[PDB]
Amino acid sequence: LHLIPPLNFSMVDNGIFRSGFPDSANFSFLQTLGLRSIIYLCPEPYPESNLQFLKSNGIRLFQFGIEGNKEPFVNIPDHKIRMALKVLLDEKNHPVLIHSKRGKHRTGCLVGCLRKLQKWCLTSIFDEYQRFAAAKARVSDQRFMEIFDVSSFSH
Ligand SMILES: O=[P-]([O-])[O-]
Repeated sequence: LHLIPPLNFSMVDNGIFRSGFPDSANFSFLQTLGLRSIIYLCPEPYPESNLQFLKSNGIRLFQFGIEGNKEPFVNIPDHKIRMALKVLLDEKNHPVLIHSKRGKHRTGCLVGCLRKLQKWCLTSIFDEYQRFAAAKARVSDQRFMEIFDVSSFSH
């Protein structure tokens, strides 16, 4: 028993995964997914370890750096989530891993906005968000999803 999925790893949909920050102990597991892309939601530069992994596996890195904030001073930037959604919705980029640091807040908001585009009721989106965020669930993340306007992605 030798494969180690990254922190808070899950399959979201066909070709879409979510996690926290992968380390070298997770690389043999991530190889089994045949990733084409990573959507990385933190502003910090990617470590050399991770860069060598992407190069060796032909994985494209999309970075939309969202600053970590604490409640009640959270300000999730709409523009970054929408740039990440544009990448996520293009099947040419699949399989894709979405990750942040913990895979709960930034990752949770992006997945919740995908669920809204997939026409899930808000209570079902919030339930999935809360399952990953657990004791760190933020009302501000769920409020962001509540008011997210799908109009410009509806097509
Ligand atoms: O690192 P994250 O849970 O936004």
